Amino acid sequence: SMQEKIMRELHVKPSIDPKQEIEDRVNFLKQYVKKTGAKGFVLGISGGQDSTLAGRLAQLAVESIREEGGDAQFIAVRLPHGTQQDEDDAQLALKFIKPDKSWKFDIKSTVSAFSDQYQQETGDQLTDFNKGNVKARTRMIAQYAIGGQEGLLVLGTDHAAEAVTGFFTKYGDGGADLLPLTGLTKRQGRTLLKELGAPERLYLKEPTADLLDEKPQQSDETELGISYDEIDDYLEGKEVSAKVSEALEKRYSMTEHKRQVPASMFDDWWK
Amino acid sequence: SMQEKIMRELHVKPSIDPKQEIEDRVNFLKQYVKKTGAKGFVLGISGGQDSTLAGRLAQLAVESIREEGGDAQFIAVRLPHGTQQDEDDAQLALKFIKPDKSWKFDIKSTVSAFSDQYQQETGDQLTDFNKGNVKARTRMIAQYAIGGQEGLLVLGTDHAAEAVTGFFTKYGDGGADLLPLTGLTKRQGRTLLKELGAPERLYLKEPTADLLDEKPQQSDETELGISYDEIDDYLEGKEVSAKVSEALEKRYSMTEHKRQVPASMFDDWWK
Ligand SMILES: [Mg+2]
Ligand SMILES: [Mg+2]
Ligand SMILES: [Mg+2]
Ligand SMILES: [Mg+2]
Repeated sequence: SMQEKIMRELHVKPSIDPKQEIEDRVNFLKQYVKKTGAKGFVLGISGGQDSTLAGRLAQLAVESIREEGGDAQFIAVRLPHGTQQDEDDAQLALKFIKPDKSWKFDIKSTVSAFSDQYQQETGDQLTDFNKGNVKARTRMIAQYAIGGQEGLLVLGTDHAAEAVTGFFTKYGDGGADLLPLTGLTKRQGRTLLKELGAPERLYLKEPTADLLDEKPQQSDETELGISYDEIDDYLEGKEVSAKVSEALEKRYSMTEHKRQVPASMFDDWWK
Repeated sequence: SMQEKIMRELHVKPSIDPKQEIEDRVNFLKQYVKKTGAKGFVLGISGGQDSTLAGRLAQLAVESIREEGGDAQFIAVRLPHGTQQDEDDAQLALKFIKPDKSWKFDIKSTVSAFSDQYQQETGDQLTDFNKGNVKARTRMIAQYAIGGQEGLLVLGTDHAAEAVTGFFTKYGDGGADLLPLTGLTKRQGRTLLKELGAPERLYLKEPTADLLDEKPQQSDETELGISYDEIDDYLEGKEVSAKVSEALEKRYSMTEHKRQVPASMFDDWWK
């Protein structure tokens, strides 16, 4: 079935061993950064589940590399656009993660300069939806600047429940070097974060991209019209309604371009 | 050989028919539009060879879609960082391409905001090289904002002679939706421009990324330490000197990450 194909493409297991998934994903981070010769990792810490989880895995990987006599560091970076409404949850995430370094880059001045230029050149106001993707891409630029300056790889937080819906900005938070959370459903991520000892406030925090000025902290599920638990059931191979399977198989086909390198006439996936 | 392998991977011919190449690449643009229900394209026009060629192909594609009773448009966009030294060549390119719409977005104020913020937050000035990658990624954001506002796809200008060296910014000019130039060597791109009747200045000038404030209009070959004739000979299957194969095969391996989606533990290419 199409559910099985998608499950397999996205690397989703029906059941997991949380402790061994943590070990395997820490080990992937160590293997990849050692293979490449990079000095460690950078990651934007939003206060949300996925970056809290990826951040803690990164910090565990660099601690293990130093325990072996290697040189590795993790830079966590706060990337508010001006005042972030849930700053307290991001600060809670930093207290849990205990990153080597805690940096901050406020993207508001960059985003405002871009938006103001846009209206100057075109005569058109940049709309809230397009400005939200500007913010996500400006966060990518900030993380790659830190990484370029410091010799680090940029972590991404994509996982199967965001992959299957294409619920990320293309070349924004989709732009990253390596992905420790690939294959995890939303609830499986949550299980890892709880096993790592995070408080409920972090592992049960409502998912949000928080990109819009007109509707700050808008829930992902409001935008999707589908819950993460339904997504997660689909991806783990449980039975879902026809409405759920139909809507997710259409969104998956519609967003394949975000899960492939740019299309050329030699590619067969878009045909 | 690894030469033959890289030729296959990058889709390169030793031998092409220029009229057929143009037909195929225009037909790809039209097919991708028809399949996806897309409304046209946006592309940064630099005054260099590659964006000249991709831009004229895009304009031929949208003219053919409209001749067939469809709806499509092409927005060409100038993306100077303040005063661009070869603005005249970009204007010559626009005059040849004859785009439906020619827009402009000066990226300087955005890049200066970002760079001033970086130094305020970190106490470090961005290297000229890191700031040049900020410029390339800001150009990606500009094209995606125009595309997002207007309902268009973003063209990229990657081709085999840039792909083999990884000579593009990751999620900068590498970040695009579809690629009309895939598989072309540099001299093959020149041959297609000659068939389309381009002004010779645009294919005789030196290739340049022109990203650096301190070394403006730096030639690609100065940065690479290898010429386009050498790259093209390699890619076209011609017997080359061992020094060229050594240099290119090392760059190709080192930059594989730029030609794959972000790495996960379920990928083996990187190990
Ligand atoms: Mg997320
Ligand atoms: Mg979030
Ligand atoms: Mg080029
Ligand atoms: Mg150029």
